Amino acid sequence: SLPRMVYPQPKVLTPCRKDVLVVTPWLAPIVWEGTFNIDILNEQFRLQNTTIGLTVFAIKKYVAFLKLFLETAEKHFMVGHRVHYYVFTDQLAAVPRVTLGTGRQLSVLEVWQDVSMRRMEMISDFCERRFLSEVDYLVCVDVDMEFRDHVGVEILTPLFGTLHPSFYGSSREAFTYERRPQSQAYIPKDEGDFYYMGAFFGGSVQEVQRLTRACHQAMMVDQANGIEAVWHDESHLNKYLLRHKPTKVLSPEYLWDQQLLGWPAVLRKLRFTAVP
Amino acid sequence: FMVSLPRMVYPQPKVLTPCRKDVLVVTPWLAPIVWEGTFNIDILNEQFRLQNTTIGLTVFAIKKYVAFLKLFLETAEKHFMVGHRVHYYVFTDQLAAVPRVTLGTGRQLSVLEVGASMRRMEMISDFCERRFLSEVDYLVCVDVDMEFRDHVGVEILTPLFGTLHPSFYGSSREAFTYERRPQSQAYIPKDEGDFYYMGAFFGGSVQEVQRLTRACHQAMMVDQANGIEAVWHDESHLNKYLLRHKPTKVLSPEYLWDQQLLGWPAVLRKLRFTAVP
Ligand SMILES: O=c1ccn([C@@H]2O[C@H](COP(=O)(O)OP(=O)(O)O)[C@@H](O)[C@H]2O)c(=O)[nH]1
Ligand SMILES: [Mn+2]
Repeated sequence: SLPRMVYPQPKVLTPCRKDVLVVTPWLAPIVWEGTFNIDILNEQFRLQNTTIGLTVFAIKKYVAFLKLFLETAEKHFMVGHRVHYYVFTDQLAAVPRVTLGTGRQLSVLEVWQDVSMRRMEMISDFCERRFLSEVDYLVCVDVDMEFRDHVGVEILTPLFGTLHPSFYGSSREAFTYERRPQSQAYIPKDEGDFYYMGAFFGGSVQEVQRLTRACHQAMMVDQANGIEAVWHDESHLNKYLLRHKPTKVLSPEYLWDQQLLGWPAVLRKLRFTAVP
Repeated sequence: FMVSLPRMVYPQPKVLTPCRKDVLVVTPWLAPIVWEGTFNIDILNEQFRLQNTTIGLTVFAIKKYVAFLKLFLETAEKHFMVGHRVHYYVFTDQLAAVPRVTLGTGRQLSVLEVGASMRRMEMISDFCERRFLSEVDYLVCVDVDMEFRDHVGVEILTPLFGTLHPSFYGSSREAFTYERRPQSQAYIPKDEGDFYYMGAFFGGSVQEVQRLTRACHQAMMVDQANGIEAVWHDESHLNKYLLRHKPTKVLSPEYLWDQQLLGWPAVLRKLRFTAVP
């Protein structure tokens, strides 16, 4: 039960965004600026005392991206809510000392085909080991990125994927799905909804555990059949979200590369961008 | 429940092509507003079939209102959840006056024998415990003096839903007929409110509905002890409940219409469930 709140009335005959699609054929919202009242969403999620887990892999040279990642996350990611950062790394001492706000904590987790399966294997394994006990939602991203604007509770849902910024306006036959029938990730040209990027996905811990476990099993079958998918775990992620439809989809606002694509008018905010 | 779909053939959705240009299709709290053109029913049907879902439909037909049953059931057989398992529940004082109707495969009807204001909320709540929790997955609760004219399907199913009143979908919150006296449990001040929902069409999961109808009943009880009656009875208490507990779906006026009073505007691409004249 929410309390008395003061906010503008939503008008039935005034569309929120006229230049984009805001809901999927399976009735999952597509998150664009102007589709959500953040204050109503903040209060709904505060009233459940929501904790958000955020995972990143920072191994080898990739430890150098952490300072800017964590500093910008403190400015922009789930501000006002409880956050638990999880850092998979081989270099404990290289993790930068970062001042974290109230309700925010960090755990370090000290850990070619092994490399390719690592991400899906390690998220799924740690779901049983730690995540189911410690957080309500899991958010998995790349570390070579920086927050520049709001990324909050509007993304939270049982299961989500994010549109690849290079393909959001492309037709299905042009998507770089795995196209060989001998692979478990196979998607023919008369199938497919969107091309989801492997750099940003999430959901409830249970649904993330299911997705990541499933992708790992399919990868192992591929290895057994002597085949390797064209874009590795990203191919398997797309095959998964085809058959198990996400309950939200995030716009390319949430994954951008300004060097490659600039700042078109269709993006009102550039929230989470690649570091060159 | 996240189900696993088979290979399916259908047109690709387009990110840069708006869904409807004329209507709001998603609430400020990211709940879909269900208009025609927002959903692909092929995909949704398979999702819900893979769950083996049973839908319960409640109607109250007490005294004279029993005359409305024949038309309601015949049209429901043609339009309500066709292809899925349905369990009709008829609350009536006259079991024998229930018309003989032929039901399709996976469709059944039980009569709930009850005696002749706070009635509907309490009785729905009570029979959740007695029958509904074991027998169905979803509960859909409607007025009997109605007919089905077009498709009403799994697109409405969600943990909690309300339907926009046909008279108020284009009104400002000040014009909504909420209970306005602070003394009532149903009280809503002029600067509050998202929509005005009609008491003739609501539902959701059995657990969420059991909770809604339970809370509304005890809220009416408190009012009764203060010697007050809400302006629109159970509908007033329903609106108070849905302002503070946001629905996970909102059904458009397509799902509750009155053509005699309101005609047929352009923004309505279908009339699915309509009042009897
Ligand atoms: O004597 C009555 C009074 C009403 N009802 C039920 O209560 C609902 C609401 O009553 P009504 O339709 O008269 O209210 P309205 O929305 O038309 O103002 C009806 O649809 C019936 O299902 C009934 O069965 N018998
Ligand atoms: Mn009625």
